[PDB]
Amino acid sequence: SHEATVEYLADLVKEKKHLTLFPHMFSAVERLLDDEIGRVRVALFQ
Amino acid sequence: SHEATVEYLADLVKEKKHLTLFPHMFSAVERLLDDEIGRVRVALFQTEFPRVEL
Repeated sequence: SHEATVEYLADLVKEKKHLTLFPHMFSAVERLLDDEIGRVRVALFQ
Repeated sequence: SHEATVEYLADLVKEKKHLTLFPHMFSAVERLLDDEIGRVRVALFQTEFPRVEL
């Protein structure tokens, strides 16, 4: 999986923002993104 | 990690197709989606063929 860095986190959060403009049109993608954001946040501080 | 089934794989593939409407706009997501598709294909394959590991 991708290296954890604040830059990556920022991309993930920005891409997540954009998709919320289309309610539940990319439901699977949203779960993946949320999972990966959570994973990267934890990695950043450990 | 989501359960591996045919319907899920199907949803993944449809979502990937939709994302092509947005070239170069969601590339972090493209990598994640391709990873999850691969993982799911492998999971369905390992379930048909339990004695094969990849």
